[PDB]
Amino acid sequence: PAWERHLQDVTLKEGQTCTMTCQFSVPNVKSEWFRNGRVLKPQGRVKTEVEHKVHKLTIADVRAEDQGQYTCKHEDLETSAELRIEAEPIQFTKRIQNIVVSEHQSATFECEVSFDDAIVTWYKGPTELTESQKYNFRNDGRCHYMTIHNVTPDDEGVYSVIARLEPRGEARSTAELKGEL
Repeated sequence: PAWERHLQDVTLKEGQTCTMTCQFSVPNVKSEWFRNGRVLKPQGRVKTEVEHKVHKLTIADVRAEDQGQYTCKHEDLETSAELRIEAEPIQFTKRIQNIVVSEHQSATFECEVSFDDAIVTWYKGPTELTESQKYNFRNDGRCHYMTIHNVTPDDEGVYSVIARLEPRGEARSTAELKGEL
């Protein structure tokens, strides 16, 4: 009975899944996991696992709120390390892109972001777009949408999107619309 590999230190940032690991001298024997000295209960955002000799914790999409000491135990024998994670700028994993659409039709702007509890807001030049029989919005968790109904000569111009949460580098991207003849 001994840890053959201690818990490893992990540097990351918000908006990423984190797995943290160690290894015991005995196959599949379950460990007691802890964080900030508290019992690390597997509950949706937090998970823990055991293998044929390794032991695991996974935080599905880390928050800066999840940083600190993590610990893994087996009766008398324990190991511990730190998770270090900054507030990154909330940014796009796909980014919005330019569109060419014929005037009778619709134009579907689309993007996707780093982190699961994100909010989105849509724009044309300085003006924010409200849902007004012309600009239609949807979310699919990490993914965001703006459908524009009709693409007139006036509907051309710079559009933008804002990805936003708490005040962590609120990222912004643009895309120009074009009318097809």
